[PDB]
Amino acid sequence: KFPRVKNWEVGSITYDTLSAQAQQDGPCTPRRCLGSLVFPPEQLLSQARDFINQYYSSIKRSGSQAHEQRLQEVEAEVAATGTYQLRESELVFGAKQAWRNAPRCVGRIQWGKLQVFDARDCRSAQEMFTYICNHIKYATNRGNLRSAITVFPQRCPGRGDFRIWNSQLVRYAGYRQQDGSVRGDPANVEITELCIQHGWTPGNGRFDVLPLLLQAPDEPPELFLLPPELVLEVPLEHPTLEWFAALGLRWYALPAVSNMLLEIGGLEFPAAPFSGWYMSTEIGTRNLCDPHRYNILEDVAVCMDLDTRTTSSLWKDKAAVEINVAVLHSYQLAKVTIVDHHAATASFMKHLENEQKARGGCPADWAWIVPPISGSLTPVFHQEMVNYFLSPAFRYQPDPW
Amino acid sequence: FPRVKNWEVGSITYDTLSAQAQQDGPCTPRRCLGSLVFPRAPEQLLSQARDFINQYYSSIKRSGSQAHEQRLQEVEAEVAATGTYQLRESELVFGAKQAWRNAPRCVGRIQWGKLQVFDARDCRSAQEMFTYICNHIKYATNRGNLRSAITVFPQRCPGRGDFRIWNSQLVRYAGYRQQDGSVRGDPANVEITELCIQHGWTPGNGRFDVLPLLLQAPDEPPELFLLPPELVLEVPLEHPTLEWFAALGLRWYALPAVSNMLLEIGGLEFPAAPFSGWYMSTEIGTRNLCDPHRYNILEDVAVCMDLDTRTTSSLWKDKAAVEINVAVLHSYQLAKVTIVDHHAATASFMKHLENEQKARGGCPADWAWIVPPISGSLTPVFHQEMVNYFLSPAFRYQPDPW
Ligand code: HEM
Ligand code: HEM
Ligand SMILES: Cc1cc(N)nc(CCc2cc(CCN)cc(F)c2F)c1
Ligand SMILES: Cc1cc(N)nc(CCc2cc(CCN)cc(F)c2F)c1
Ligand SMILES: C[C@H](O)[C@H](O)[C@H]1CNc2nc(N)[nH]c(=O)c2N1
Ligand SMILES: C[C@H](O)[C@H](O)[C@H]1CNc2nc(N)[nH]c(=O)c2N1
Ligand SMILES: [Cl-]
Ligand SMILES: [Cl-]
Ligand SMILES: [Gd]
Ligand SMILES: [Gd]
Ligand SMILES: [Zn+2]
Repeated sequence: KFPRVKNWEVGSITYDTLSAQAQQDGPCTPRRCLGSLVFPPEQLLSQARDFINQYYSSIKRSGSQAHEQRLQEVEAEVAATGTYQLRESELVFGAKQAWRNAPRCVGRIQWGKLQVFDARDCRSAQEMFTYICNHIKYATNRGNLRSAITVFPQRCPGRGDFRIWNSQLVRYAGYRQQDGSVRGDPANVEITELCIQHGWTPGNGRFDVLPLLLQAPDEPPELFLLPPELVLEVPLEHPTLEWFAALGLRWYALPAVSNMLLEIGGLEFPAAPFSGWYMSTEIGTRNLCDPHRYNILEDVAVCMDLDTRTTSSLWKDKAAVEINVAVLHSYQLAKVTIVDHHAATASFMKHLENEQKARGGCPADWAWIVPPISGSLTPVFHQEMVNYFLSPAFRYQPDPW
Repeated sequence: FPRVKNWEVGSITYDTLSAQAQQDGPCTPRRCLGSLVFPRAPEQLLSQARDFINQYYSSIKRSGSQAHEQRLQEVEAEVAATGTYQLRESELVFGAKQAWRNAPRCVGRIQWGKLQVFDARDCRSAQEMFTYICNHIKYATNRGNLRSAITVFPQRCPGRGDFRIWNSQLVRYAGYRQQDGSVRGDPANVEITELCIQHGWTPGNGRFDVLPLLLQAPDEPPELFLLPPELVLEVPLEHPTLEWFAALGLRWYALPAVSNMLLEIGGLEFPAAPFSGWYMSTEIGTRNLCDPHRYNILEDVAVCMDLDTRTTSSLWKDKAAVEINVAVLHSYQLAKVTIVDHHAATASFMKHLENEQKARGGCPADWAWIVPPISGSLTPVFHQEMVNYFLSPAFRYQPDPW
């Protein structure tokens, strides 16, 4: 009843004992597997107990002293208020642990080096904006990116909620026309039309950095223009394909997810923007080449004079590899931290070994860990993985409308 | 009723067919084991049989008809009398085709209805088994115009051993454990190679030595059978523009013919039912040739291409891999051997999914096996969510009979 997990490259076997702790249930049954699907009062005490018990085992402080103490304060805090506040070190530990537990994240070898800004004493979107702006400039750090999460006030009943309406802190606009097709990023068409609805002058171009829509409790969202010198971007060029620069492609330096809901010890923070640095395939494969994204694949292939007339020339494969090469090269020349999918997945294999010794396994979503190009050329492809929900966690949440 | 989105188009369907998944796999609400390579009594034989006959009679527009209950009645009487029952031939052809239709890890299922079923259930020995097999290889190879085929050897039955083909495929390359602990040839085939040797095969010492067949008649030791070289159509590998690539000496064979899986139809088990189609180029170019635990040529090709193999950010692995795949497609087209690239194959599979959504209300699909091992998000199946489940009839894995 402890899943046997095999690696088919080496032949090594481990058992995932950690899967036994799975709190929230995922989408699969003995009947059918939905692993490939993207989006599958005082029990607050039970989650808060366990998280505090985690915290203290993590500091070699199980069964002693402040463990028992802090158990009481949360007991009394919830008893009196129907909720509780996290000790600063726990909000930090919960942030680091939710990252550690993100099955779909391949960069979790870095989970232990995360900078937590505590924005829990926030009030008004004007405040978030400078909280977000500090994060952005801290995380960006002139291109030497540093993992950062800003945690805005936890949710409480009767009162509203802090939300960033954008999926990320940096998003490119997407506009329809007298023919429907999108100039710019089609993934952001909707938040782009929202930003315009809330009175933003639309740009003309394919890489217009959207403005932020920030939402203090029970107040309508407020447009915020991001300081352009705060938004570090990388114009894309290719080392040997001199014409690639002429395609005018750019991406931003900072992958900063601003629509997910941090959950620690039963507390839900609907606004907790976390950021790290990009793996190159995210930009060069998914963002630029997905058919419903910038969809530049055939354009690059035209410019490389590839045989787009037959699938078997592998023109798609060839052009995609060069786009990724241009992403990597451009980011490295701009001295912006980026990691290629080979380095990233090799570090994740190291992570799995760490976690096997540390916690006896690791929740990992195979479909999202394996890169979107050259999958079987990365060692994670040949690694069986167990996917399950551990707490604390980053969770998906409804669009705040 | 699982809702299933296509992220490239925005499509949404609900897989009503998953509710019919009888046998059960490895996942729970607690944890997903989707990525596991090997997930997994007269009355129960009766209900599998009953369901399959229901299926067969559905397919012939005769559900609930006279002949339907007669067959139901017949099967129960025969399970009562013999403990088992015999498929009619039209049922066997249907069950072989459904088994393919139901195989969740087959991206080539658009072709599931075009399948040549050879009825070898009268097979009597290993020697007759070999002859049926040679004719399978001959028919399917078809001088490089490959045709999908399956040969069904006698079903498992009380009193007698199983027919087994010990080889995992009809065409395998020898893998010799070396002097210095390495492998010469295909490392995936060390075990079967060792077995062949033990059973009297005089080994070679090349990298592409075609294996003899170990063929097991019931209650018999396996028997060694060499394949006539002229029956085994191979493809020397060259690259359309890298001319040094032909000097690698690389080959692959034309016919992918899986021979160690069990065919299950209405509760009956055929532990020997080899089946064959044609390759997708990634199976050869990416997996067979570049897997570190296989031929592992990626670095030697990238070195020959003068790629910068000292840094991973140069994407030398991706680049060498793509030209190995190019080489495979070119070489098979040049040799006039049927081959489908992963873009064509995944696009035809998208049509399979649509046909299957109209026909049955969904399609069992193992996303991690359907999505090709290079250029995954470049193919449409990447952005298609899928519901993986087990339908019968089915091809199942089975333990190696040694
Ligand atoms: C520092 C380097 C990091 C790298 C290279 C990295 C890489 C990735 C990649 C490639 C994904 C794929 C999921 C997708 O494409 O949507 C992912 C998912 C994810 N990562 Fe990481 N990440 C990093 C840092 C972080 C940090 C700091 C956090 C949180 C504290 C985090 C939390 C997550 C979460 C929640 C997901 C799932 C998001 C989703 O499924 O949409 N990551 N990561
Ligand atoms: C005609 C062209 C065909 C194509 C292009 C094709 C393609 C594929 C591919 C690429 C895989 C994954 C293989 C792997 O990585 O292990 C696969 C799996 C499979 N195919 Fe098909 N196939 C074809 C014909 C057939 C036929 C005729 C049958 C049976 C009647 C069949 C049954 C299966 C089964 C059972 C699997 C899963 C077994 C396994 O791969 O572990 N296929 N197919
Ligand atoms: C911190 C971080 C670093 C990184 N390198 N990458 C990510 C994932 C970014 C992301 C992308 C998409 C696009 C569709 N997958 C959806 C998300 F929800 C999401 F968080 C997050
Ligand atoms: C009929 C058929 C056609 C085709 N084009 N391909 C196959 C798959 C061959 C195969 C390969 C491997 C290697 C590891 N995946 C394991 C299997 F179980 C298997 F059946 C079968
Ligand atoms: C349907 C399929 O599961 C979906 O497209 C997933 C697959 N794997 C992924 N992996 C990453 N990293 N990002 C994604 O958006 C997806 N999409
Ligand atoms: C461990 C992992 O499941 C394993 O490497 C799988 C992944 N997906 C695959 N998909 C296909 N088509 N063929 C394979 O051999 C594999 N191998
Ligand atoms: Cl992104
Ligand atoms: Cl193969
Ligand atoms: Gd030109
Ligand atoms: Gd040349
Ligand atoms: Zn599952």
